[PDB]
Amino acid sequence: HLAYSLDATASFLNFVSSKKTHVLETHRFDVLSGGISTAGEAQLVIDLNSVNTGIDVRNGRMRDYLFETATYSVATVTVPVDLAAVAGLAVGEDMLVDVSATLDLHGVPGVIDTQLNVQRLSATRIMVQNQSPLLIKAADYSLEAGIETLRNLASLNVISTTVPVDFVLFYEAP
Ligand SMILES: CC(C)=CCC/C(C)=C/CC/C(C)=C/CC/C(C)=C/CC/C(C)=C/CC/C(C)=C/CC/C(C)=C/CC/C(C)=C/COP(=O)(O)OP(=O)(O)O
Repeated sequence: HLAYSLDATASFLNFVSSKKTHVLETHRFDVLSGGISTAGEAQLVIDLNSVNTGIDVRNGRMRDYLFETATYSVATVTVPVDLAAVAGLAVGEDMLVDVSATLDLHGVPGVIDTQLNVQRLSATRIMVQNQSPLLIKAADYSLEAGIETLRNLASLNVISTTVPVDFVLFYEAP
């Protein structure tokens, strides 16, 4: 039973790599799914096969050697939500929510303690986004070896193991 469903088309989630001397590139996942149950569990499922770095060979290397998508096709975030506090938002009103979100990525579940911005857009639609810049450390999900494979394949000197993540999620009630 769902209180909300993710609007997958309108929603997005991006991450930024840095290589060499602070050479930044923003990548995205083209396919997201999710919803919020009537029991107050929000989920975001990130299709790791939908990684889009703008370069097909690189996408393949990220699927095969970083995320290892034959084993790990999706990353799943789960967050307890107060549905009454969401219901209580007036149209156009926001609130800050301090969450302990569980991220299941690359076989290593971890908790992300962060703050989300939740804004009501209409009687049925809400927008959820990271309130501040959100950094993921590859080592927290056993992803450093994959980064080293990508580095060595590219003949690069350095690839940063810290990755900023940004998202804007739209959820819609029945
Ligand atoms: C109402 C309410 C509150 C609802 C809640 C809604 C909800 C569920 C919200 C979500 C909450 C939260 C906190 C979600 C968490 C989101 C996160 C953090 C998801 C994880 C995203 C993710 C999988 C990110 C990737 C992580 C990592 C570490 C990736 C590593 C990337 C990396 C460094 C890649 C290297 C790429 C490079 C540079 C390759 C070199 O090749 P190339 O560039 O071709 O070389 P050359 O220079 O030769 O050209």
